[PDB]
Amino acid sequence: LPASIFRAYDIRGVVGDTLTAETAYWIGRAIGSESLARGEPCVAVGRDGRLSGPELVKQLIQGLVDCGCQVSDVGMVPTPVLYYAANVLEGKSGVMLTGSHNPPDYNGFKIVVAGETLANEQIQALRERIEKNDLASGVGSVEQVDILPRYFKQIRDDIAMAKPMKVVVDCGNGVAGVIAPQLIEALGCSVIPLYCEVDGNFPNHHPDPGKPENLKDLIAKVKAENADLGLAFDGDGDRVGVVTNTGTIIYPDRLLMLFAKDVVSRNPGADIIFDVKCTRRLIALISGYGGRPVMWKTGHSLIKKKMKETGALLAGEMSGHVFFKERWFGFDDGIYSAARLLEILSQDQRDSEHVFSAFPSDISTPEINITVTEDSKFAIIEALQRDAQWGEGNITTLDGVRVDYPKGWGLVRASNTTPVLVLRFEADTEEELERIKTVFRNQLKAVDSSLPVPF
Ligand SMILES: O=P(O)(O)OC[C@H]1O[C@H](O)[C@H](O)[C@@H](O)[C@@H]1O
Ligand SMILES: [Zn+2]
Repeated sequence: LPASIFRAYDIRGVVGDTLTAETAYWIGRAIGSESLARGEPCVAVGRDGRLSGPELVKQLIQGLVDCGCQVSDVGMVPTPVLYYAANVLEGKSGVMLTGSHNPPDYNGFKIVVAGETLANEQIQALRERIEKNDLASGVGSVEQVDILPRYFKQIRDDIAMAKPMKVVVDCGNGVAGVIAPQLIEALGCSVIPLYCEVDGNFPNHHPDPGKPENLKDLIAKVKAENADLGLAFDGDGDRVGVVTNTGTIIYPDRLLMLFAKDVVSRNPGADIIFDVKCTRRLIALISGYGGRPVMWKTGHSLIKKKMKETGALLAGEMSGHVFFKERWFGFDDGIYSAARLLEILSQDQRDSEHVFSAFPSDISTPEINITVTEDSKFAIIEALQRDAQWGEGNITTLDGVRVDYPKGWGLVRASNTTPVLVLRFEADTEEELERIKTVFRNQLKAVDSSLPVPF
C-alpha cells in the first residue's frame, strides 16, 4: 500500500488512485489486529455519503471479520454517530469510512481502538502490520446496528431550548442531512434546509464550511428568510460553521468563547483545550471565568488524546471541530455542538449577532498557506525552532512556532493534511498586525531566503 495515505490524524487517499478496495480490506485486517491486541474484539463500522462508501466499507468489514472481530455495522451515518456507537456499545473500537470535506473521489478512515483515537505512530503501526504480515486470523461476525435513533434521542432529551428559533441548515449534500435538520426541528426550531439531500457528487458547493465561499448561499438565505441563525456542516458532520442573523461568520475560536463560558459556569476550574490557531482572546476569557486554558496541537485525534490526558471538559479547534465532554462523550461532533449552541442562544433575549459581538474582537488574517514540499515542511519548522529569533514574547513550540505578544500573536506550523506551511496572525491594531507579519516574514527568510512570503 502507498505510504502517503497513512497520515498524522487519520488515513486519507483518492479512490482509484491511492485507495482501492483491496487496500481497505488490509486496513481492516490491520485495525482488527490492533483492536484484538488491546483486548477488544468488538468494532463498530460506519460510512459517510460518498460514492465509494459501499465498495470500500464491505472490504473494511471483511478485513475486520477475517481477524475474528465482531463487527457492529451502523451503516451510513455522520462521523460523530460512529464515535457515539464506539462509546455506548459494549465494544470501544470503531472505524469511520470518510473523506471528510475533500472532493468526491477522496475517502479514508478515522480509527478508534479500545477507546483511543489513533494518531501519528499508531497510524504508521497499521501500515507496518500489513507490510510485516503481523495480522490476526479468525472467523468473526457482523451484526446490524441501527444507532441513529438512540443518538437522536440522547441529544433531544438533554437539550432544553427556552424559546423557538428559525435556523437555516446547510448540509452541503453531505451525510449530515440524515439527522441534522430533523434533530434541530425536534429541539424546537423551524428549519430551512439547504442541500440536505445526501449526494456524493457534491453538485452544489463542497461541504467545507471553513471557506467563506461555501457559506455564501447560507448567508443569503438567512437574510432572505429573516432567520435567527445559519449552520453549515462539513461532509461527515464533525465540523460546524455558524452565521448570525445578520450574516456574520462566527469562526470556531469565538464560538468556543460562548461554549467555554457555558461549560465553566457549571464546572469551576475546568480545563478547556484549543489549538494553536485560535485567538489569544479565548485564552484570557477562559481564565477570567475561572477555567484552565490549555493550548494544544491542531488535529482532531491529537485534541482527543489531550482531552484524555488533561480531563478537559471542552476542546475546540479553528477548523470547526468542537469536542464536548461535559454532558457528552468527548468526541468532536458538529451536530451536537449545533444543539448546544441553540440551547445557549435560545436562553438569551438578544439576537445571535449581539450575543457574539459582545465578546472582544481583534483584527485577524484569513489562514495563510505557503506550498513547500511534503519532505521539507517539517525541516523548515525544525530550522525555525532551532534558529529563529522572535523578539520579546511568549514562544510556544508544541506545534510549529507561535509567539504571543502583548497586542497580538503569530503562528507558523506545518500542515498534516497538505504539503504547506500554515500561518495565522491577529492583533489589536493593523499597525501591530503588520509588525508581527514582518517579524515572521524575516524569520522565514533567515531560514531560507527563497521561501515565498505571500503575506
Ligand atoms: O492544519 P492541518 O494540519 O492541515 O489540519 C487542519 C484540519 O484538518 C482536518 O480537517 C482535521 O480533521 C482537523 O482536525 C484539522 O484541524
Ligand atoms: Zn469532517
